[PDB]
Amino acid sequence: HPETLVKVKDAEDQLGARVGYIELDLNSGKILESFRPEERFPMMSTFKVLLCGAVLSRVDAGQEQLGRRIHYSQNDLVEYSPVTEKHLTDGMTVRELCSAAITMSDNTAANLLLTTIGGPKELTAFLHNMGDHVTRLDRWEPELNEAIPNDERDTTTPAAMATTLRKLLTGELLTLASRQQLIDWMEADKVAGPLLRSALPAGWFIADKSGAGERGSRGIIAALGPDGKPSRIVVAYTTGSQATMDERNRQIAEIGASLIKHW
Ligand SMILES: [Xe]
Ligand SMILES: [Xe]
Ligand SMILES: [Xe]
Repeated sequence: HPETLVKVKDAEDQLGARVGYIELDLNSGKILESFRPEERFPMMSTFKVLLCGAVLSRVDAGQEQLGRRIHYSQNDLVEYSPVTEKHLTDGMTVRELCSAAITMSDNTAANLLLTTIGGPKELTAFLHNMGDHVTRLDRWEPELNEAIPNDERDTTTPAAMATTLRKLLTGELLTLASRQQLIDWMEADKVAGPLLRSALPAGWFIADKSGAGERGSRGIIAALGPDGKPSRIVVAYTTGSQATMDERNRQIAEIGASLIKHW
């Protein structure tokens, strides 16, 4: 809706930075709203959903099992590992690692999962093979959050990310079981409280994944809808701002409010 696009424009002015935005109808795949749809933004932790999509694709092919247990060492633990730091002795299953990566944004969980698929290059190869020739992961946590201006590493475009997320959640790629699992993990996100969720009326469904990185990078991907069922995909990214986290949160929440208001 035009008023939502105005909020996005206002966010650009107030943050002093680019904002990319897409609204995508879940069923029809029609683009309902867009802004800088073909521009690149760092994915940050939003890549963790694509990562577990690749993992689930391997589970489908029998190349991976959700119950397989991975052990690791203190040396594997990078910054912000709230779940993995608690399981050096017992290890974690692949399912537990995806839950940690998506619901808590656990960085070590993401790196371990990357190792299972062969690293950033293979995540990118996975994306390429499902028809996203735009999105690219090049680095591991936490370096992938560097967000150097004009650097294309570890970036997506709002349009590429939106359509890929749609293909993962509803497309032909994953089995029904794996699509449900991916969405269930996203619905259980615990670290996107002040963003879109903050504008969400009671009874609405939301499954999401947020990200933040260097140089004012912030973003979120989401499938949401009223009446406990998703009906739309929303992607929003920003980078370049010197604004505090709180202001970036509030800008996304404000865009969120307009989306809901004019649903
Ligand atoms: Xe969904
Ligand atoms: Xe934003
Ligand atoms: Xe949003």
